Amino acid sequence: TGIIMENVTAFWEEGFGELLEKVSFSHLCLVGNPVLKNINLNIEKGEMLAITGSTGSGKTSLLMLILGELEASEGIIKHSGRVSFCSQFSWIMPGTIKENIIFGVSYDEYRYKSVVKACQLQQDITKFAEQDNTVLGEGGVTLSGGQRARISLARAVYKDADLYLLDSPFGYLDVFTEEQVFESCVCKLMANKTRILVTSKMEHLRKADKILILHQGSSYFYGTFSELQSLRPDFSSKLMGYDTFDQFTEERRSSILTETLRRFS
Ligand SMILES: Nc1ncnc2c1ncn2[C@@H]1O[C@H](COP(=O)(O)OP(=O)(O)NP(=O)(O)O)[C@@H](O)[C@H]1O
Ligand SMILES: [Mg+2]
Repeated sequence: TGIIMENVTAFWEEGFGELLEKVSFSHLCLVGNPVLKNINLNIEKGEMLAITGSTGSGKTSLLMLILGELEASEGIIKHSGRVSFCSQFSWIMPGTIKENIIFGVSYDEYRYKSVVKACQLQQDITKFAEQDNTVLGEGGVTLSGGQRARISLARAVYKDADLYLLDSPFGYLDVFTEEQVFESCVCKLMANKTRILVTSKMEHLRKADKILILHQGSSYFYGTFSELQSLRPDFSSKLMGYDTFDQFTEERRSSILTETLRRFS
């Protein structure tokens, strides 16, 4: 499916804050304040939307909007079909690595092996005596953050859906593995799946079909990467003006983005 939002505004409603947490709110609800205002986007079947912004700009909230956990108080949103969501929090259920990737869905060999390879999990499971039959306890607590995120990503990607929402999978230290995953999974394997990737890496905007930048629940820019360079030259020159920005930590990339957005409103 494709996805369209026309002039969407979404207000803080009671309970939304806890849901964001479970991944003062009552004041935000009493004062009737938007979490997202005048959002517009039009994404074709098979296209990739890259979403970035300052920290706390509404990136996750926009996903919740697509999931229907947040109501569109004004404006129009259209998409059809199953959506698959990979959250910032990487949840792990009791069971093997395989059982986690396949959770609640039926096993298919070609599909599984293909997902496992593209999410770069082979490098991980090969370190284990029982490979992907290795048993994890909930939280998969002795794994690395990147290992948990790749399992969590594989699970969401293995879901058969029309639209994939990937909230910040690529935020950890093993930064070269992340580059392979983005190339192999998001760009190749899912090349023809409609997908939305929340991200603080510039390569992802550069390879994206559409770009949405958020600041203060507002749309700072929407368009192509070419239009971002010409229509937002201050932002672009500053961020493309590092040599290896994407290999900074997620905290640094995010705070640079925040400062640059604060600067050039
Ligand atoms: N744990 C929290 N405590 C207080 N306010 C929160 C919390 N989580 C979310 N919010 C509110 O959520 C609004 C939008 O949050 P959110 O949609 O999670 O933005 P975000 O861009 O995904 N944040 P981040 O992933 O850290 O860069 C913020 O500006 C906050 O007002
Ligand atoms: Mg978020």
